[PDB]
Formats: sequence, C-alpha cells, structure tokens
Amino acid sequence: PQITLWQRPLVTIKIGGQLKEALLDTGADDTVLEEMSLPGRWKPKMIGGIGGFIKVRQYDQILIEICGHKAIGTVLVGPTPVNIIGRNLLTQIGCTLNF
Amino acid sequence: PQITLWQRPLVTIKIGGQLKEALLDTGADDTVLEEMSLPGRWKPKMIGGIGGFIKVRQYDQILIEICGHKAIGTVLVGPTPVNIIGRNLLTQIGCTLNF
Ligand SMILES: COC(=O)N[C@H](C(=O)NN(CCC[C@@](O)(Cc1ccccc1)C(=O)N[C@H]1c2ccccc2C[C@H]1O)Cc1ccc(Br)cc1)C(C)(C)C
Repeated sequence: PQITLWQRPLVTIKIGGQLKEALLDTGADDTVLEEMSLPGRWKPKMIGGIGGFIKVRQYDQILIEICGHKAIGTVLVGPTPVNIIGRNLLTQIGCTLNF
Repeated sequence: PQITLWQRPLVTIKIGGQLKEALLDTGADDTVLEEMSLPGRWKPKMIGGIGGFIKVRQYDQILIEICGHKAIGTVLVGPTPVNIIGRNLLTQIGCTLNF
C-alpha cells in the first residue's frame, strides 16, 4: 500500500502472538518495542536517539508480521516511548521512500 | 526518486546557502538540525525522542532544499545526534512510504 506522512505512519504488527501498534521509522536503524516477553536468548544493548541512550534487550531471529507482510529479524525490547519498526524490518517487507 | 532502506536514507539538503547531510525520517514529526545560525526570532520547544527530551530553538518559514526539492517551513536547531528531516518537510516534497 501507499502510506502518506500527513500523520504519523502507524501500523499494526503481530509479534509473539500479540497485536500492537508501531511506527514505520525510516530514521531508525533498529526495531525497538516497549517492554514485552520474547522467546529465545537475548543480550543487552544500548541504543541512542534524540535525548540520549537507553538500555534494551536484543532478541535475534524473531518472526513478525507487518500489515500482512511476514519477515524475520532482530527485535529490541526496552523503555522506548513508542513502538518503532526500523529499517532492519522495513527492508524485508519491501518498503521504500518515494517522492 | 525511490529510496530503499538497506542503508540510512541520507540525502543532501541546502539551507542558508550551505549543503548539509540529513536523514529522511518518517518517524520524526519535526525537522531538527545541528547547531547553526538562522535569521529572525525563535521560540522555545521541547522535542521528545528515545532518550528523552531536548530543548531546541524553533525558527519558522525557513527556506530549505531537500534532494533538490524546495520547501519553506519550520526548522528546529539544537543538540540533535544527526540532522533529521521530519514529516513537516517530507509532506512538502510529496514523500510517501510504499510496499
Ligand atoms: C542507532 O541509532 C538509531 O537509528 N536510533 C533510532 C533513532 O533514535 N534515530 N534518530 C531518528 C529519530 C527517531 C524518532 O523518530 C523515534 C520516535 C518517534 C516517535 C515518538 C518517539 C520517538 C524520534 O526521536 N522522533 C522525534 C523527533 C525527531 C526530530 C524532531 C521532532 C521529533 C519528535 C519525535 O517524532 C536518529 C538517530 C539518533 C541517535 C543516533 Br546515535 C543515530 C541516529 C532508534 C532505534 C533509537 C529508534
């Protein structure tokens, strides 16, 4: 589909059996979601944004579904103000910027 | 043009007669650039991101070129980690997300 930017580009994602609202963020290297449980191993990571850095948990090879499009990749979990879908997953669903 | 997201969507912008590199950011509501001088008066603004909030100076009706596309709008200046082109200007150049 084609999503305009008149409003924040929020979409529904399915992950870990839960449905959540997330922001398609072309300026985000990674994907980070608010506190939640995920299966498998994880390792700590520090990520920076405007405002400074926060500590998150990194889970690899996680299945996710964005607008019906399936993909797999690394998902970060931590004290983020909003759920963010980063480029690591946007590429997998074939998302591009056009103008 | 169509921009894929395998790499950061960094483009060249022109403001105050100078060229700078900036990140096309669909997750950012506003546009914030690293410290620089701009004309006119400014108003205070707090912008929140992943690590919290930062104080910035808000300049309105500023001329800025993005990938050759001319725009005139609000530009924030402050201690941002990278120059960010937000939706306020992405909408002016007619940018959309597609997949
Ligand atoms: C590895 O680094 C990364 O990729 N980090 C990402 C990141 O922060 N990228 N920055 C883009 C900004 C991302 C963001 O859209 C997220 C966001 C959206 C909506 C609500 C809250 C937060 C945001 O902060 N938006 C705010 C904003 C920005 C400008 C003007 C007005 C506003 C209001 C908000 O919309 C750029 C960057 C920062 C630090 C570093 Br070292 C490098 C690059 C990550 C993975 C942490 C999300």
